[PDB]
Amino acid sequence: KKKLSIIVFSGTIDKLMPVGILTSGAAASGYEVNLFFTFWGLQAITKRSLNSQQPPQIDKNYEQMGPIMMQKMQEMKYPMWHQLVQQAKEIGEVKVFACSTTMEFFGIKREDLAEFVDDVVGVATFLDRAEGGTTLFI
Amino acid sequence: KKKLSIIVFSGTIDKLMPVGILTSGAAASGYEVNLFFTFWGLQAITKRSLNSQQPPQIDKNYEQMGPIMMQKMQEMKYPMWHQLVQQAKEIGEVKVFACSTTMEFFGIKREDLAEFVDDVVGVATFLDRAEGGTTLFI
Amino acid sequence: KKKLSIIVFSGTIDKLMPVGILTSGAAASGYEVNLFFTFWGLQAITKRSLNSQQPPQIDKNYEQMGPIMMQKMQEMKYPMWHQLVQQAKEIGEVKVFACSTTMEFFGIKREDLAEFVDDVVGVATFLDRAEGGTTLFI
Ligand SMILES: [Cl-]
Repeated sequence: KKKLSIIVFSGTIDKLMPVGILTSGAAASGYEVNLFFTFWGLQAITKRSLNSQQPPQIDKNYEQMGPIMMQKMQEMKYPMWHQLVQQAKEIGEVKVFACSTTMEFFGIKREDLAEFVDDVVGVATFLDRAEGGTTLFI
Repeated sequence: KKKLSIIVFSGTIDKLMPVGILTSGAAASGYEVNLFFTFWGLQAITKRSLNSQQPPQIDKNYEQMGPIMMQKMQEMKYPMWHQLVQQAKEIGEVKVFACSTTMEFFGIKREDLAEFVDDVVGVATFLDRAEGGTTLFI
Repeated sequence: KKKLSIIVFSGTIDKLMPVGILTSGAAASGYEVNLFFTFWGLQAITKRSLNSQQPPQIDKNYEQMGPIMMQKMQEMKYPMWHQLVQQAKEIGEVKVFACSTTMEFFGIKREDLAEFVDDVVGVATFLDRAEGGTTLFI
């Protein structure tokens, strides 16, 4: 069985969209997908971040291009990255993991995380799950 | 035959150079190389971007170090990233793909893309092509 | 024979920490680990950069969150990324490589590199070592 594992390190919207798109497409294709949220990505899956009214953060390197993208996505009614992940779970085999080390660094507790997080694990556990499939660091 | 596949997400010069160097080095070593330009990387392979007279953009995180690099490369007459890719295509087995989803988000049409793009494809296509080789997200 | 290879392109502290954490965890789990420092990551392993008194650089995209992280790490007495890598070498099979191309671009000589660098090699040499294992670009 085909497998895709992604270490979701980044927390800007322009990087979270690819995560959602890859996850959704891979799940639809019948892949096993493993997501490992760490550092800024882990911050992005906290309930506080997900419910924030503040406008999503685009990478400062491409600020000038931000509105074009945001405007064209809302125009297409394109789902948000987290909705893509949750829908993928319903359609295929998708597991969402939170990095335990980052949680200590940012003082994040399990209860602070989105309901769709399946487990809190360390690095080695993710390496073992990623073994043999395609693996990306985003 | 060894294979390298790269998702070229970034569009800053400091990230596009590695793409060129990896492609060139791998192709010369006998690797099959697949490049998938998406988001900012897709912007970078539009004819408009390639022909722009505006100075390449370094990652804002390393601005202070930008000139040192730019100066030392023009001093060595080091080829531009896209020249390295095109030369790699002539030397080895290199395929350049453009992401169809990003093209919709940024209103880019096939005619707007550089001639060296072989095809416009979606995510699953690139997963399929990458399967079994080394795969990187840049 | 489980193996992890990482192309360490980035030079900000928030990206170097994951490199140390991945290396340390992988080595402790019995993985062979290969690190290839290139571009800004290569700069980060020069003796000058390692001995610098200047405060580590966080990604400008997450400046606001920098102090929280630094403060919580020094509070836990969390080792620095390079200490995690050197400790991993002592514990397991970890090899550190420097990118020969970027060394020309930045005018870095072998003597300028940290003693823990095992060899200076080109990109195809490192791809050959990475083949068959999990490979990441950070
Ligand atoms: Cl990667």
